[PDB]
Amino acid sequence: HHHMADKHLDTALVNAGRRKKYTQGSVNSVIQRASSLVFDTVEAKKHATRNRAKGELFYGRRGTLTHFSLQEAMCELEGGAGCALFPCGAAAVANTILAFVEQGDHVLMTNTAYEPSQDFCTKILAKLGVTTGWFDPLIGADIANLIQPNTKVVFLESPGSITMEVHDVPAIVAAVRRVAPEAIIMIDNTWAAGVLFKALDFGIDISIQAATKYLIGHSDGMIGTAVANARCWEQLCENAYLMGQMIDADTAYMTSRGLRTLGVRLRQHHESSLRVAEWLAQHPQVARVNHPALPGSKGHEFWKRDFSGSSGLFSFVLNKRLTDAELAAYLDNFSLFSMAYSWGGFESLILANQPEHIAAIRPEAEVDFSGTLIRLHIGLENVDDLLADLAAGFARIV
Amino acid sequence: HHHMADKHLDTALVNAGRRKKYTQGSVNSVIQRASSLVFDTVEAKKHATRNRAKGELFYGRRGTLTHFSLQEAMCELEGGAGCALFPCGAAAVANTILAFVEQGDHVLMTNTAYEPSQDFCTKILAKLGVTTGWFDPLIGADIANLIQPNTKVVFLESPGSITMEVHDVPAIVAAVRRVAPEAIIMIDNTWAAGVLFKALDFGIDISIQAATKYLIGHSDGMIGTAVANARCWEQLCENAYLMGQMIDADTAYMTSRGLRTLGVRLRQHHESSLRVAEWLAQHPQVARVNHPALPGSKGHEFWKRDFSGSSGLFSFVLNKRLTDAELAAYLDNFSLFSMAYSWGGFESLILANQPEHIAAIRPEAEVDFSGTLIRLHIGLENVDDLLADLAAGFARIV
Amino acid sequence: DKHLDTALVNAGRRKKYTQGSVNSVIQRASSLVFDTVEAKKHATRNRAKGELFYGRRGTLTHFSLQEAMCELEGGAGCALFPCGAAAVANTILAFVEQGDHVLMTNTAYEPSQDFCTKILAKLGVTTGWFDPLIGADIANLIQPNTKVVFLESPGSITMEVHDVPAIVAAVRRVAPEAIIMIDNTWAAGVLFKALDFGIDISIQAATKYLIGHSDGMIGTAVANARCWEQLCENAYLMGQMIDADTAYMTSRGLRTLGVRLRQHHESSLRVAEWLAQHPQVARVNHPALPGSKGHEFWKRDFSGSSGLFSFVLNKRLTDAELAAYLDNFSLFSMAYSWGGFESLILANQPEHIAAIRPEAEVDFSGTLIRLHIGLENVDDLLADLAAGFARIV
Amino acid sequence: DKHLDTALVNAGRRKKYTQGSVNSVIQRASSLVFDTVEAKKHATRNRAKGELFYGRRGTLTHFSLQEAMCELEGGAGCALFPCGAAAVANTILAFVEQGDHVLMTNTAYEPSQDFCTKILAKLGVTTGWFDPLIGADIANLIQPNTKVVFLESPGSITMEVHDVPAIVAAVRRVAPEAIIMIDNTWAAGVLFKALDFGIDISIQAATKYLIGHSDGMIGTAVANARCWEQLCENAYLMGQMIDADTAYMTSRGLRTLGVRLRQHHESSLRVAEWLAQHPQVARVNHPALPGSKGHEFWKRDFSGSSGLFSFVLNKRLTDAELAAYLDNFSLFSMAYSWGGFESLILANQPEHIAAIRPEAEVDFSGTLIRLHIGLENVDDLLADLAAGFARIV
Ligand SMILES: *Cc1c(COP(=O)(O)O)cnc(C)c1O
Ligand SMILES: *Cc1c(COP(=O)(O)O)cnc(C)c1O
Ligand SMILES: *Cc1c(COP(=O)(O)O)cnc(C)c1O
Ligand SMILES: *Cc1c(COP(=O)(O)O)cnc(C)c1O
Ligand SMILES: [Cl-]
Ligand SMILES: [Cl-]
Ligand SMILES: [Cl-]
Ligand SMILES: [Cl-]
Ligand SMILES: [Cl-]
Ligand SMILES: [Cl-]
Ligand SMILES: [Cl-]
Ligand SMILES: [Cl-]
Ligand SMILES: [Mg+2]
Ligand SMILES: [Mg+2]
Ligand SMILES: [Mg+2]
Ligand SMILES: [Mg+2]
Repeated sequence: HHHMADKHLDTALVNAGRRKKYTQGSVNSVIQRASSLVFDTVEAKKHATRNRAKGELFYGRRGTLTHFSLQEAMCELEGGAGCALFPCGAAAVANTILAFVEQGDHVLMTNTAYEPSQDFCTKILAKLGVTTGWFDPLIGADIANLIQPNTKVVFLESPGSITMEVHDVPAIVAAVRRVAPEAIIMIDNTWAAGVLFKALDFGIDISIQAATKYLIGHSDGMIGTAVANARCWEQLCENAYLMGQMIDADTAYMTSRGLRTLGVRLRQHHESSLRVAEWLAQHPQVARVNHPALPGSKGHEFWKRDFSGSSGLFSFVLNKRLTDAELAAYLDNFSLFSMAYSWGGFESLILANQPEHIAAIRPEAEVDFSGTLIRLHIGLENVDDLLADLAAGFARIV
Repeated sequence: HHHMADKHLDTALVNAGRRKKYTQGSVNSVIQRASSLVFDTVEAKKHATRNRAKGELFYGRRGTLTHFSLQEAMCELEGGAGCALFPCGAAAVANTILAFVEQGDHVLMTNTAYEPSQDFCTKILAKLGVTTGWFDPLIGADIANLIQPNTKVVFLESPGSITMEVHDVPAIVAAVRRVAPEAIIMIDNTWAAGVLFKALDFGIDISIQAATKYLIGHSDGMIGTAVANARCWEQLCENAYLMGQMIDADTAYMTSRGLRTLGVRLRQHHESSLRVAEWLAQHPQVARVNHPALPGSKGHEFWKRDFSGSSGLFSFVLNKRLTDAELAAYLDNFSLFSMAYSWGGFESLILANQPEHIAAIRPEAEVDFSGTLIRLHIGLENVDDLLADLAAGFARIV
Repeated sequence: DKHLDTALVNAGRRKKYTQGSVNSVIQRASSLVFDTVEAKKHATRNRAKGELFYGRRGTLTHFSLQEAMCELEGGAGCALFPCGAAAVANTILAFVEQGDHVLMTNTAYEPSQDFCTKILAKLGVTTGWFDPLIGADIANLIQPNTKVVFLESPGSITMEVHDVPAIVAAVRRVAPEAIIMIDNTWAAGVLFKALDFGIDISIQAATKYLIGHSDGMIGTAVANARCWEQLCENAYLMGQMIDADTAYMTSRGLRTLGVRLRQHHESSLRVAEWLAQHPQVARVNHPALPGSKGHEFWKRDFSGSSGLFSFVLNKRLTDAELAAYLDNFSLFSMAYSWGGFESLILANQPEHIAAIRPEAEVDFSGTLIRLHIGLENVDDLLADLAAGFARIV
Repeated sequence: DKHLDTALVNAGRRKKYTQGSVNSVIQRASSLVFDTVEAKKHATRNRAKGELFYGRRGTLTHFSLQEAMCELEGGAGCALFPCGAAAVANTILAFVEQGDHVLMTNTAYEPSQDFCTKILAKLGVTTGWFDPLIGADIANLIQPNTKVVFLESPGSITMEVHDVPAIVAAVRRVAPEAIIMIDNTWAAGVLFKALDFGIDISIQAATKYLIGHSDGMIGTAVANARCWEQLCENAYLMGQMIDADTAYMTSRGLRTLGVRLRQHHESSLRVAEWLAQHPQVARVNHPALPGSKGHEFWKRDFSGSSGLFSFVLNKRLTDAELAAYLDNFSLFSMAYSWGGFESLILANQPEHIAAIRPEAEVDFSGTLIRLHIGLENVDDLLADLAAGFARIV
């Protein structure tokens, strides 16, 4: 809930979810693959039915021991009453929002939300009678003026996608609660991996992650999670279940397994990405660095107050708009950074966007820069090698 | 499309989807686990973007080589233009219907639809402005009188869940097309495993399966599929994608692998379940047998005309309503049949329902029986042992 | 057994291992955690008796497979290995010492021979060979230092079926303490009940029919009570184990082994009968085909056939003819291994067979074609074979 | 190397194996399909050189791991095994024949000793032992038939660090053709660059730090150019391989090996320093701790430490005291193995150590506690240890 992580977080990451009933003697939970779950007697079936959302084996779509172990781990780490599981982050966002809306409702979403989240609202929700309005990520307490009589969901994403703006969550939450005390406040907390920003301790109701990113941590598994408080858990659980949302047991196991190294990984991503950001900030070919941990970045003071650390994803703006030829010369010839979507793994990644491309995914807003934007994921490689790779890139476009 | 399977179906099941680009030298496709997919150059990224729904590697949520292989296999076997993948059958049903509706639309669903499919309509669609009407499975050509000006989707399930009624699909499709030529006709084709009833050859637009059942075939993996014709594919693909629907690469691999034994498995399930059904039909403690392949069962003549075989799931009605004590004595003491939900695996399963329980999931209808209903899945055990197990059960309740 | 299909579906599936699912859980582990010193003492005492102790001894997943294999093949224990070749090499090694002698059928799988001639020989263990139809005359080849008699029925590639009752009885008359072993992969351990015939250890490349899908490798060795502890402890000293996931997939393969084998039998016998009438075929080696070597023993001693067999062409094909033949099949694929759902094809020149037939000569001079008959439509497979014949006629 | 972290992230990741993903594909196979006779001939010629041929030689997934291991440990080839004990047993077996002699450190992992005394001995291969600090004096133990010198640094349990340069130089003076091998598991193959010191083969239980999560078992042996072909072919004749999925998980473990090891080093040295000041501790065996046996060689020859070490209590605990101590830890768990994210604890009575110290005597009489220091908060681990001390004070 503040700038210092729990003195026990690393111990919690190692131990979360690892109860004997799930591990059965191994260090990690067993992998129980199942659709059918067998009842020995009618009485056992009746008991399982009553407890089918409470961790008694009932049916594979409700979960096996492997899912229960992960759910317990996520609830412990994010401080929630329940954790719903999904095939990926985009499914978690879409189905968590859908669980709390109906015809006539209004959603208020940050204009820096991940593009698939925006597209779910404009292309799916709208045709189902749910409207979406937008807010600047630094709106703070002034979000109160945007809350409508039918506003049901306020959707935060801090830091923002691509441009990395950090919300003032305490100011936003206080303003929402003044006007609409029972609104459902949700956050896409993927960048913090759910642990660098303790969303539920700030009065957010549901913390959603693309567990694909830092929880899996190796670029090889896709999964979404949504951890809800006690007020919102049953509605989330049952409405996600009605949409058939689940993850396979093996990916659940790999997510639990990813948690165990999340501390050592995040500490490296923080150290390395802050070093790269500080270097870029001094570079003559860089106009702006968007890194939550870097002084001067948008919302940095809220990151410093409200987060316990940084991950490895950030962006910067070049001192000019690259031509198509320069973009190819720059991006095609990196040695260590690879061009790909996603982030959160062990490898460093790079992508580029022109300002007007970002403006097109900033609803009701324009961008305040004119140079080409570069988004970096800083992996686990030696930082001096990453710096040399970036320096060679600068020399190709100077 | 008729009573004789393709003389090449077993060869197709062995070979479907197994192209060198996916197998890379092994018999089976490779398992490619990925969120990030790497582009060597800007030009490669642009090409992948253009082809991101056409089998070029782009992003893990669109698929890896493993998904592409399964999609090709399903399109070949079910005769479709594309195959969308989902975390389970219930997600396939919910998201395929959702892909084709918006506020003000009407869905017309068989009253024997799988209960989660009904619950999606009444508990999710209704609050989003989409209404649902119901029809008796033997309505045939008279469904024309139920089509409303706003009817957009007609949802079939043949045989029906639990009670096993077989639709007259040719009569239903012809009537729908007379009134509403551009309606979206969908079927839950899980019982036929997509191959015993060639839905798209009958003018159905989308064939949905709980691939969990016979395609996986071993009770240990959950996955949904939806194979669409060319008219409906792009809308299904893009709207499922906006809801984040996908399956993990490993389950995709296991589904492809399940296809390879689907022929030998189904032939055994057919032989054994028909033998058990014929025996039950002669039994003094049995009032009715609901097996599509058994003469006298509801819609049997449509099964014989339109299907190329049977799977192993069916039900029967006892000569009396069991008391709770009798239900326990019966179900708790089977040696080979196990009590569990799901079906389609190698093991035989048993469940029971009282008539009023079934009536509660027959919208706008009553049931026409008063005895306890028993649903059997006939697995791969020796049929004479299964018969002995059923006979011992009868002796416990006589 | 009128109950084999029921046994295949249920073998190894006990609540201790399944924990509510149909299949065993997959327990991945090196470390296995003891709650207390008392618990560790109990696990130590029972570390080879199915109590969790250490990943190399097994997890719940391995125990479930071991129980399944012991039930199906009628043994006291089942050792697990990374592949069939490891099972053969380490099972033999477990029972020999310097100065011992091994008697092995000359139709044994080539890697099994190479283990004997290239590993055992440098460790002071000699190997002699016998014709697969030797029957009771094997007693004349038994030496005072012969410790192991190694059978393989049907034989590799050429498919000769031993007279196991005659061999066993002769061995027991002369060297009752000998360890009799069989590579029982072709029968999947279930079409020939090796331990019921007085064989001590039944070894399989579970890679083949038990896995059943060409996508996993694993060896098994099921031993009677007399030989189990020596097999288990010596294999363990060599570090032999299989991973938990492959153990799970082997248990899972058992569940369809009946339906698969019945189709392999039906389809392969049809193909063999057709080949046996074909003008371009010189000989068919199928145990289930009347006239094949040892067929009378197959009919008496086996409960069915699998899908692997071979035939001899009318000529020793040149490289050019072999390419025209093999390169252009549509359904049969060129690969090693067998036992899966796909049909496969492999050629062996008769001279290369002679080279893996120690102290024997082959009685054929044409190219030998080994077929694995998979789950494709049999008429399509026959058409593929016919098109191949037309490319070489 | 100032580039080790970059190498760990990138090793083995070539487009041929990754096919567009970040990690290698998982190719599960026994059968590998040849399109043509020409293709099969090329695969046969190159069946040990990274062309797809047969599942036992490897698939793309194995090849990627093999390239990663060869890059990281600087070798010509890497053989893969079902576990570390199989790697040790089969790597030694690959280079000995009847009449040969093995010289092994008396601090070797107990299964490695048992392989020598219970397997090799019955095959005509003898084994002698040496103290881990023998240094150049090992030349006096080398016999005309000594074929293998087997090192393990730090030693198992007691953590003594060899003077590898002195041992190697002495061996090369007297028996230049000898095969020098090391079990390099504690260093994860990367904190001690064995092949750069003139050792021929670096063996690991990749189960430990390479997998890194206590959930998979695998052995590796990386050989120089002189020894690779003999290791590769003899291991293959014993059927030694690992499954493709475990190979994938080992490659995947490499990616976090740097961040993991740095934390294991930092945390374990802090714990060791605290124990070294503690009134209830008699001795601390941590290579990175000044005063530990061979520490000067660790400081000179290693680039860091992992998280496994041990200490000796002031007394030989009774069963009752040992239960009060071990049963009630909250974070350290009782288990065998190590190298994962969890902290583990294991006790050894000094007499049981003497029994696995051939031709030596232990110089301590208290109970030895071996700790694996995992990724938990170090202050929590210290508190857990302190509570344990209070239960036995
Ligand atoms: C990547 C991303 C997602 C989407 O998750 P997927 O697993 O790729 O579907 C959701 N939220 C944020 C912030 C993301 O960066
Ligand atoms: C089982 C069932 C489903 C649901 O599939 P899941 O994989 O269990 O989510 C859908 N349709 C039918 C006909 C079913 O029987
Ligand atoms: C295939 C084969 C083996 C070896 O099996 P692998 O797992 O491939 O090493 C052993 N015995 C027989 C009869 C075989 O055909
Ligand atoms: C653990 C151990 C081994 C054996 O590894 P396994 O994979 O468990 O068989 C080998 N060497 C050392 C040093 C070990 O600690
Ligand atoms: Cl409100
Ligand atoms: Cl992205
Ligand atoms: Cl219309
Ligand atoms: Cl069900
Ligand atoms: Cl072969
Ligand atoms: Cl060939
Ligand atoms: Cl250990
Ligand atoms: Cl202990
Ligand atoms: Mg805009
Ligand atoms: Mg009703
Ligand atoms: Mg010969
Ligand atoms: Mg001693």
